[PDB]
Amino acid sequence: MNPKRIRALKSGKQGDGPVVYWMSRDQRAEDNWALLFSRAIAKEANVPVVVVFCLTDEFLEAGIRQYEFMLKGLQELEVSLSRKKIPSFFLRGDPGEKISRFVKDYNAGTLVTDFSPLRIKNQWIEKVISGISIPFFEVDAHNVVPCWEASQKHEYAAHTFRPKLYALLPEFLEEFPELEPNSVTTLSDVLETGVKALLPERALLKNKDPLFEPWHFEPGEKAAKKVMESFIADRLDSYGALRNDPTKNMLSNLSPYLHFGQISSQRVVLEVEKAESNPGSKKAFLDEILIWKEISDNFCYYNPGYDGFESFPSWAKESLNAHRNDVRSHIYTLEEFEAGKTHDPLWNASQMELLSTGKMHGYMRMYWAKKILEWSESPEKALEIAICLNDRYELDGRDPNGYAGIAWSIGGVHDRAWGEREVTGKIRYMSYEGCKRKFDVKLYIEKYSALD
DNA sequence: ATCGGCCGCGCA
DNA sequence: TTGCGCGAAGCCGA
Ligand SMILES: Cc1cc2c(cc1C)N(C[C@H](O)[C@H](O)[C@H](O)COP(=O)(O)OP(=O)(O)OC[C@H]1O[C@@H](n3cnc4c(N)ncnc43)[C@H](O)[C@@H]1O)c1[nH]c(=O)[nH]c(=O)c1N2
Repeated sequence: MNPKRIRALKSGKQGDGPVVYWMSRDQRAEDNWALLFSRAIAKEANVPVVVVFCLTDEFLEAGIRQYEFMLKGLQELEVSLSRKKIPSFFLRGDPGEKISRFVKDYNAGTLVTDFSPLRIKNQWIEKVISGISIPFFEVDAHNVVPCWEASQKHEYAAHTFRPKLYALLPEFLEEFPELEPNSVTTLSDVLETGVKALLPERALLKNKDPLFEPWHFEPGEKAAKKVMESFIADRLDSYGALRNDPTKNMLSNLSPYLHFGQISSQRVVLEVEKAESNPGSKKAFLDEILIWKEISDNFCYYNPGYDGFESFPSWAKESLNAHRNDVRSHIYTLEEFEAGKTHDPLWNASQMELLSTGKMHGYMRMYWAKKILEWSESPEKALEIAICLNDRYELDGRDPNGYAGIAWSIGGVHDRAWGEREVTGKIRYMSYEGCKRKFDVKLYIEKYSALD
C-alpha cells in the first residue's frame, strides 16, 4: 500500500486482538484501501480482520429512498465479507459511545476507520479517541490523492487545485491488490423497523401511492459495477457533447454509488483511463471525478462552516449583503418549492425530477438552486431550503459534493464574480432563455407533469 | 510582478 | 439549435 494514504489518529499499545475496521464512508468489499490496510495489519500479527458498521439515528433526517438503497448495499456487503471469512457487525447507536464499547468488549487490538471530512465524523472519532487505549488509524479510501496530500489549504478554485492533483497522480493512480480472506476465523429487522418509522414521511401523490420510483438505480456493488461498465460502453463517448442536455441521459449515474462508497472512484478512473474514446470525453469526465469530486472534499475539510454563509468568499458575502433589501420578484416558502409550486415550469419540472427519481440532472441542479436564491427572502433562507431539499431527496445527498455544489450555486465558492444584478448581486446568473438555446426545455417539462 | 485566465447575449 | 466573440467581474500564482 502507499503509506501516505494512512493517518495515525491515536497511538497506543497494539492489543493482542483482531484488527477492527470501523466502516463508515466506504461500504464496499473491493477497491477499499481501508479494508486492504486492516487485513495487512491483521496479517502481520496473525490476528483476524473484522468489520463493524454503526447505524445511527441520522437516517430519520432523510427518507425511505436513501435508507433502503443503503441497507441493501449492506445486506449484500455482508454476504460478500463472510465469503472472505471476514464477519461484519452492525451496532445501533451513537458511534462515539458504541464503537468504544465494541473495541473494549471484543479486545480489539487495532482500530481503523475510513476518511470523511464531514463535521460529525470528527465529533465521533474524537470521542472514540478519548475512550480507547489501542491504536487508531484513519485511511483515505474514497479519494485518489489522499485529501490532506492533494492540498493543505482551502483551494480558491479548480484551476489552482488542478496542477496540485495531477502533480501527484502518477504516484497514487494504481491498481488495487486483492482482498485476502482471513486465515483465522440483524439486517432484516433493522430495515423492517427503520421503514415502519419512516413510513409516515413518504412523499405520496394525491392517490396513496409513493412519489419515489425505486427502479432507476439498483443498490449494491454488483449493480454499481454494471452502471460503470454501461457508462464506459454506451455513454462515455457522448459525454463531453451531451453532459449538459437534460433530455439525454448521458451521465454516468454513478453519484449515488460513490456517495455510499458502493464503488471506488479510483477503479472508475482506472477503467476510463484505459478505455479508448473521444479524448475530450475522457478529459471532460476525469475532471468531474478527479478535480471536482476531490476539491469538494478539500472544501469541507478546511471549512468547518461549509454549510453556512460564512464560508462564501468575501466578494460574494459583501454583494449578497448589499442586496438583502432588494425586493424579490417572488418569495416562496420551503413547502412551496418542495411541491414544485412556483410559476417557473422548468424549475417545477426539475423539482419533480428530484422527487420521483432521487437524482436531478447535473445541469438542472445549478438552475434549480439559483432560482431558490432569487425567489427567497434572504441568502440564509436560500442556503437553508437548498441544503434541505438536496439532502432530503437526492440519493447522493448528505455528502461533501452537496455542500460544495450548493455553495457554488448560491455563494460563488470555487467560482468568480459576474455582472452585478438585483437580489443576486455579483453571483453567476442563469436564465430560462439561456436554457432554451441549449436543450429542448419543452421536452423536459413534458417529461414531468405530475404536479397534482 | 504583472498579467493571464477562470453564465447570457447578438448574430450568421 | 450551434459556435464564436463579447461582456462584467475579482483573484490566485507564476
Ligand atoms: C445544487 C447542486 C447540489 C448538489 C450538487 C451540485 C449542485 C449544482 N452536487 C454535485 C453534482 O451535481 C453531482 O455530483 C452530479 O449530478 C453527479 O451525477 P453523475 O454522477 O450522474 O454525473 P457525472 O457522471 O457527470 O459526474 C461524475 C462524477 O463527478 C463528480 N462530479 C460531477 N459534477 C460534480 C460537481 N458539481 N461537484 C462535485 N463533484 C462533481 C461526482 O462524483 C459525479 O458522480 C452533489 N453531488 C452529490 O453527489 N450529492 C449532492 O447532494 C450534491 N448536491
